[PDB]
Amino acid sequence: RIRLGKVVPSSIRIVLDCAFDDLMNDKEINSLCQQVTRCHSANRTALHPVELFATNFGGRLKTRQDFVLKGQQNNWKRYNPTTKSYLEEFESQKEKLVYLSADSDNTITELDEDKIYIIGAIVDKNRYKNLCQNKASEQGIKTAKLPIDEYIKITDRKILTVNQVFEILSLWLEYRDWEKAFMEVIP
Ligand SMILES: Nc1ncnc2c1ncn2[C@@H]1O[C@H](CSCC[C@H](N)C(=O)O)[C@@H](O)[C@H]1O
Repeated sequence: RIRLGKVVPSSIRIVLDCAFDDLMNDKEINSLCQQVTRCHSANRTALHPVELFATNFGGRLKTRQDFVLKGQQNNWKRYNPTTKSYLEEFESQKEKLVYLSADSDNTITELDEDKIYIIGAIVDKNRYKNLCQNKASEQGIKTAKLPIDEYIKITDRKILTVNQVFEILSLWLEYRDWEKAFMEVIP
């Protein structure tokens, strides 16, 4: 892949909600930890890097990260891990939260520079359907699914990994085209 033109940072914040640590087995934590690393990698070489957050960060995920990266995570730029929930962290900007979920009635068509998009930091193979839709609804924040299913058909394999969703959002900032973004992340 070659990226075209000068890097211009984006104002979009992207949150990896890491509040589902207790729902995962150790292999799922390790898989997720590596998915977190890919998000940063995708962000680091993005044409429009976002401010990346990791909320409710701690527990086994944190331990696994330090064990694999041996401190490297501290040197990461546009990276903000915090023990705070995204609700605490963005108390003032609550109306700007959008929780991405495959279970949403809404569909995301365009990313707004003023908005804060949340990705549920969980590997569950979609075993916990509605987990994220339910959490967000009950908090009173908006949800939206990705406008795939003009792209993927049969059937409910429309549920992507954490880094795939991030990689797709990032490329959308680059290409402003959904299908292209899908084509490079999901070939
Ligand atoms: N098609 C899609 N549209 C929007 N967000 C999606 C998506 N597929 C995955 N995601 C995001 O990636 C995360 C990991 S997939 C985990 C699915 C989990 N059962 C849930 O209830 O959300 C999800 O929390 C969701 O934020």
